[PDB]
Amino acid sequence: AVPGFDISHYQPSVNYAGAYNSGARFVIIKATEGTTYTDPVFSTHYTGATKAGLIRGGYHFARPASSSGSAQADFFFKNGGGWSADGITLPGMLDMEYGSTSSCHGLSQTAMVNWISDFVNRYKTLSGRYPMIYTGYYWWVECTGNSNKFATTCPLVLARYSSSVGEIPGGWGYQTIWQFNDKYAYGGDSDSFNGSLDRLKALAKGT
Repeated sequence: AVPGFDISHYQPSVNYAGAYNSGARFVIIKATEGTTYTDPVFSTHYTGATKAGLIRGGYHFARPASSSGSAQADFFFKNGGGWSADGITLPGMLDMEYGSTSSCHGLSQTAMVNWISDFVNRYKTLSGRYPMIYTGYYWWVECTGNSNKFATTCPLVLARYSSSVGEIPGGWGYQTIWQFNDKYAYGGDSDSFNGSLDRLKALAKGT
């Protein structure tokens, strides 16, 4: 496994080099939310991560009631979700979260799958590759009907704050990344990539 973490403007200051020296090899950084919000610390975190030798990518906090998935993929891509095969860039991550007022943001399971499809496919044409999908197990089960539509295309980032990853939703074989606590020492959440640093480098390169 390879250690990493994820951060946002909730961590205004991060010791990127200390994280690397402690064993972190990647970081996932909030870029955008909905149609209108850019995380003000994105560029600070992305620059610091780069110079410290962390592999890094951005994430988009989905707000499916606010706009189409296509519109949010365009916004993400333009504001930190870009990807190239430079060797140090993760595919962008689509962050599916419980809603402000209801778990599934007022969408039916089929509407939610359609909304994610539009995000995922728009991101693919813009970047060249499918995004990662972040979810918890019960969120995916209730909000998508435990959809398997993305299981062969989008790497799974599975959140479960336990000693074990637990059941894998959606017909994915396995999670690519496990978010296993919300208490990373340098700030933000703790992540673990499933496999070795060479396998992680291959994920970033898109080989």
